[PDB]
Amino acid sequence: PLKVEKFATANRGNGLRAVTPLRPGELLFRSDPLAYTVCKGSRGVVCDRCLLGKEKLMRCSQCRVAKYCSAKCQKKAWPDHKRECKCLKSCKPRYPPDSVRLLGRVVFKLMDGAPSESEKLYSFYDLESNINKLTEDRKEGLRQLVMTFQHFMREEIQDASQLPPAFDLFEAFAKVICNSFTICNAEMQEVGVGLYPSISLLNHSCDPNCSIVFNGPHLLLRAVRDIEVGEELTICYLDMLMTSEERRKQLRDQYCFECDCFRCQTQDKDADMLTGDEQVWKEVQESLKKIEELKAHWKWEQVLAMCQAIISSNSERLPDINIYQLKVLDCAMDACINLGLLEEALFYGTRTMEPYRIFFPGSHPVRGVQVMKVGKLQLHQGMFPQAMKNLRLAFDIMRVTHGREHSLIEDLILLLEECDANI
Ligand SMILES: CCCOC(=O)N1CCN(C(=O)c2ccc3ccc(-c4ccc(C5(N)CC5)cc4)nc3c2)C[C@H]1C
Ligand SMILES: C[S@@+](CC[C@H](N)C(=O)[O-])C[C@H]1O[C@@H](n2cnc3c(N)ncnc32)[C@H](O)[C@@H]1O
Ligand SMILES: [Zn+2]
Ligand SMILES: [Zn+2]
Ligand SMILES: [Zn+2]
Repeated sequence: PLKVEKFATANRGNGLRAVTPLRPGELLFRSDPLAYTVCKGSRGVVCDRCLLGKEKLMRCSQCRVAKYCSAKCQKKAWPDHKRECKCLKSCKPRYPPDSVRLLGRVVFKLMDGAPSESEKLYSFYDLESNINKLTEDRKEGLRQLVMTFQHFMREEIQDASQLPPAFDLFEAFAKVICNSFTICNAEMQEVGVGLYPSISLLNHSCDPNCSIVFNGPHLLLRAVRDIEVGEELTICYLDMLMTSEERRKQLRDQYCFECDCFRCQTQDKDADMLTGDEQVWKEVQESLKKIEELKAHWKWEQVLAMCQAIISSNSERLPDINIYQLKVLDCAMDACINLGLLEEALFYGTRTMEPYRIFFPGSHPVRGVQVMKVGKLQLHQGMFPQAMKNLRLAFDIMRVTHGREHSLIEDLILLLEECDANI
């Protein structure tokens, strides 16, 4: 019995709205992908199937493109890789765009799969394509993707009857553009892209009453606010660490609407997150493009080197609430942890905390995970009372954002127990 339902909104397409009133932390919907794949950066770094990291993955000897956690995980993936394998074989060496791999998976799934649980509320067919709002520049890229797709699937897809009835690839890529989910791991790094057609009913709010979490490819939708009956459910499409001007551009370019929520109307927090000297945080914003790029490929030592040159720059420095400064910190903390530099990690981590509290209000899973990592590092260097309070704050957030159904909450429980026993 669903707590949520599909409904037609006055001015934002087809919405989700609560059938029963809801409490924060309440599980509202859960779903596996209609189709999904690994992102370009994490190819060969994570298992194609469960998206988990390992030092040595196996690989498909047919393709040699997809790689795997294990025999189990390679063989379970086979039924939805097998028509895709033939395509990237003969496309050796030219790996296709993520969106092109994703659409390939959709077409296979829609041709050869039983109807998916992912289309229960809303189907791929029903997805918004925002086509009467696309700019001529966006459309040019769309047909570039169509031809990219065509070349890419040529040995598996030749004609229209190898597709769904009246399937329009140009229309499909348009849907993909404004409905794709960036799948992130437990530690909150992007490890994939996927589609979840029922979850795509949720419209954006720059201050939402719902959130979504990824547990591998599995997505859980929870309420993060009190919700009453008939109220539309919202999620933030976007990184919390953006100014309203940055949200405006991204909402225009990717999702084709203007947002006139209260936070955009008042440039809420904009001034705070651009404190410090303009020239300085623009360099750092420029540099962050490489830094975030290196991170997308898990090149951790190269990440840390760049980050230190900013955080301990001889030249002028930025306040930690500067979002681009704050972002460097996040990248540096994650780098140290995956480099085993735990003291240096905690140091960046603890600095992020008061700014994170400000920019991730209520219960946000990015915060919960950060606070747990901070508690994790304090626990280990033996700082029990501070860690236990942090692991307790982390739990207060993640109970709302992750829940029993999410496995990371089970790990957080282990950490609470151990530190509490230590005390
Ligand atoms: C329906 C189509 C429109 O909806 C969407 O496209 N959505 C739904 C909302 N969704 C997020 O919830 C999202 C999902 C996965 C994440 C993974 C990592 C981090 C993340 C990790 C670290 C940081 C920082 N180091 C800066 C703090 C920031 C974010 N965020 C993530 C946030 C984005 C996208 C899936
Ligand atoms: C993932 S979908 C949300 C479901 C969509 N309304 C539908 O009917 O299929 C993204 C699209 O919904 C619309 N949308 C989403 N959030 C919005 C908002 N806050 N205001 C106006 N339109 C919005 C935009 O057309 C956007 O491209
Ligand atoms: Zn293969
Ligand atoms: Zn796996
Ligand atoms: Zn807004």
